[PDB]
Amino acid sequence: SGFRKMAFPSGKVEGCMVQVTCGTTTLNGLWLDDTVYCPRHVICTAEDMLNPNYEDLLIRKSNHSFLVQAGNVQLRVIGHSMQNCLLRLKVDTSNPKTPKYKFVRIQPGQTFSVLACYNGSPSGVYQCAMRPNHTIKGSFLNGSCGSVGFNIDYDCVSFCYMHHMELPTGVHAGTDLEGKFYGPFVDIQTAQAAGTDTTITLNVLAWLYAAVINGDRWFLNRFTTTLNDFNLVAMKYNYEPLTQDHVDILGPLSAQTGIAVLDMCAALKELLQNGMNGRTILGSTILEDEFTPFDVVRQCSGVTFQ
Amino acid sequence: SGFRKMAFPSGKVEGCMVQVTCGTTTLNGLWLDDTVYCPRHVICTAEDMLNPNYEDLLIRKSNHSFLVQAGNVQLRVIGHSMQNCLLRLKVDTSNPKTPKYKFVRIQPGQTFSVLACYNGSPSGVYQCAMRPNHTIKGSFLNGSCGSVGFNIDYDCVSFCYMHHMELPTGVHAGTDLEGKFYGPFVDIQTAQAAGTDTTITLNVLAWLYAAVINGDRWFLNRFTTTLNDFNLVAMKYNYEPLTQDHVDILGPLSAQTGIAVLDMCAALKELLQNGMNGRTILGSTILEDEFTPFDVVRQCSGVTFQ
Ligand SMILES: O=C[C@H](Cc1cnc[nH]1)NC[C@@H]1C[C@H]2CCCC[C@@H]2CN1C(=O)c1ccc(Br)cc1
Ligand SMILES: O=C[C@H](Cc1cnc[nH]1)NC[C@@H]1C[C@H]2CCCC[C@@H]2CN1C(=O)c1ccc(Br)cc1
Repeated sequence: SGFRKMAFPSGKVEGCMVQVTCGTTTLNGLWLDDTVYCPRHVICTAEDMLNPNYEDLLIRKSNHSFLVQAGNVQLRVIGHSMQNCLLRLKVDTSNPKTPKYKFVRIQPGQTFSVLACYNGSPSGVYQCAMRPNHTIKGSFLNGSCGSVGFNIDYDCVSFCYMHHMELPTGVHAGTDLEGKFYGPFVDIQTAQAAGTDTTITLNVLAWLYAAVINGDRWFLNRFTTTLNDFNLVAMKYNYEPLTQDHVDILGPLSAQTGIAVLDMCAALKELLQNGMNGRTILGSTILEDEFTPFDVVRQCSGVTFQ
Repeated sequence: SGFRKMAFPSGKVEGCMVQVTCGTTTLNGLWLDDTVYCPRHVICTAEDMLNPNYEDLLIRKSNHSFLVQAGNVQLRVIGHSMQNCLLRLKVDTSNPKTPKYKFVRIQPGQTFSVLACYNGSPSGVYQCAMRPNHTIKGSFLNGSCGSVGFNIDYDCVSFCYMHHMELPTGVHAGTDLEGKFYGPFVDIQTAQAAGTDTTITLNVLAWLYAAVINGDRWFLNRFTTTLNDFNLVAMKYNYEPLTQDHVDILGPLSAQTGIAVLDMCAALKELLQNGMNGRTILGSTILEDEFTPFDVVRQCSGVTFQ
């Protein structure tokens, strides 16, 4: 019992973290097999990053330019290409740690685990969600670039994020491990803003189900809604419309509580229109959206305590 | 920027996690050197556990009774003994992933990372606090026994907790790695309650400092307080007495933000009295007491925004 945002255990990813230096700039890299990936902006000076031409800047650098450290040990760089925003550095040694893995591009509303690093040295692990505006509300300082986000299924790590930058709001942006940004964001030090964000409805519902399972039933009503009419309402309040797939993903929490998905939708519609005063849910005034249907199912499982 | 619950990288601990079976019971063990530690209650049948004498239960058993596995591999047990709550099973192999480690008894108010496992397999890591009433608000399911709690400094893992049971209220109880329970609990399947909990005042103040460091200030005021008039308010809201030793500890954060400890108490005293007016601090609507000063310093920048 008990509800906690959890991170996947970070050990398999820790064995791939390395340090990468080009000039006076150091940041982290991900060493899989005989390749190290890092953000390409590592090759930029303060003047370059304003308006960089990365093919131009890359053609200047040589394998030497890059110092790659795995602990104390030095790693000869024997090659360099560039994929989108990322550098692919071939190195003289193949990482004996490297885990069964894959690169997956995460979807808005999904969660993952971030291993915050500094100077190739892991500092901590935290939970996260990809926002619908394609940023994350992470925790990162200068030096964090190249830190990665991931999920583990079985023994296989699905890498989904590499950190590149902080926006002026104080949120974070980066890429998938094929270097293609989440969002409109570019790797240039220039005013860029987070777009208007949306609440993740799927996760708010899962939370309402957690709340019911977690000893609470005050929000619930007998009012009837269609998916359509719920969705019109969700949007005027900046909630994600609920898709058909979302209805399905909530199926198990519906069976467990016997509150039909649409009825929980009618619950949430009442909360958006009327507010929730002076009432709390799971001890929170506001609605939580970064806890997933999956998280709620796992933690509750498996008996009906009642 | 940002602020998050944030656990230590779990890798060093993941390489010590094993499975211990006695009869039809499976739980987790901690493998250091030649030694595996798990909860002693692994011996117990259903009848035994209501009113169990553990010295007798153990005297009947042999090294053969206990199956320990590390991954696929079997580890032969060649010794066994009871230290307090936990068994020490000696095995014919020395864990080559053994990290520099030590064993510490954690003090109410401090935090640690929990590496939740099932069948010797790590599934999640999250941060917890030892509550003043000596019970942790964790997230554990059946099978999670033997999962441990820990902090890391440099190389060294300080293990502070091993999980034994969930109380009726849904909170969790366990021991240290000497096997002495935290709190008044015993290892028998009977309902046990904890004492009345208290909010950790030192931690709330560190968390308020964290908010300010991240640029959030609405709750500050020009007021100040005496320490004593502040403590007079703590007691009303069931917060813990603040002491001068506790005040000293906030000295670094006070300097960084330029907000005197006694002024932050005024801020808090106002919050407790007037509430929040549907506002949030670091995205929470409730005053957060499971971040230590150390937790704040480690994760926040050493310079303030503005
Ligand atoms: O790890 C790097 C950080 C990550 C971070 C910091 N806080 C949260 N996350 N990001 C580096 C930033 C942004 C990046 C944007 C694209 C072009 C290159 C810049 C480069 N950065 C520097 O601040 C920057 C780098 C070098 C000089 Br000399 C002057 C300025
Ligand atoms: O992993 C173990 C769990 C941990 C947990 C479960 N939910 C959250 N955390 N705790 C084991 C419990 C409590 C323990 C108390 C001391 C004596 C032995 C019991 C044994 N347990 C069983 O429920 C129990 C086990 C076997 C039989 Br057959 C009947 C009852």
